[PDB]
Amino acid sequence: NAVAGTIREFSPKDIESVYRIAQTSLTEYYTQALILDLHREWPESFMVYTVAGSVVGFIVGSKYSRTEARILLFAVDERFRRMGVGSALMDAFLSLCREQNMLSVRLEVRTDNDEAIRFYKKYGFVITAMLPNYYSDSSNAYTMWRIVLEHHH
Ligand SMILES: CC(=O)SCCNC(=O)CCNC(=O)[C@H](O)C(C)(C)COP(=O)(O)OP(=O)(O)OC[C@H]1O[C@@H](n2cnc3c(N)ncnc32)[C@H](O)[C@@H]1OP(=O)(O)O
Repeated sequence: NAVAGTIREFSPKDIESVYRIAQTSLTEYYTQALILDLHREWPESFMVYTVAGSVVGFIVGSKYSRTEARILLFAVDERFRRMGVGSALMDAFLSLCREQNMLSVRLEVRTDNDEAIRFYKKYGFVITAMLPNYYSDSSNAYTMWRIVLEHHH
């Protein structure tokens, strides 16, 4: 309870913060209005990790299919990386999927991006395809995937 910094849900009021983290963490470009737009489609999934009322990371998703969710933007501020924030947000994203009966979740990541590729592999994600000339700068992308449902013995 005493942990400093909790997960809340994005507000149009946080845009400059998120727009700043995305500029400085993602090679693909995202205008503020586009991010504000990605909100509208699945707002409840746009969540931020807040630390002394400063957004230090955010995730945001769409419903690709009635039951498959997709992760559109995921980023955490350099100065807070490895804090374990993005694990908060993924934990939270998955919980929300569990809640709205989304049975699996996909995403697309750059191929070169080893740092994240692991992060997701830590969370159970796996590679299913490679998307040729996917990004605007003509590099490729791995599509990663996992079921939501978990069991331990
Ligand atoms: C779909 C899209 O939008 S693409 C997403 C954009 N990709 C990015 O790189 C955005 C900027 N970077 C990130 O957001 C990083 O992936 C982060 C910040 C989420 C990872 O760090 P944080 O969220 O602050 O801490 P987090 O709890 O996520 O650490 C993740 C865990 O995965 C593993 N991990 C994280 N980074 C790495 C790495 N570079 N190499 C190997 N393993 C790693 C670690 O085991 C770590 O847990 P532990 O080190 O505490 O055991």
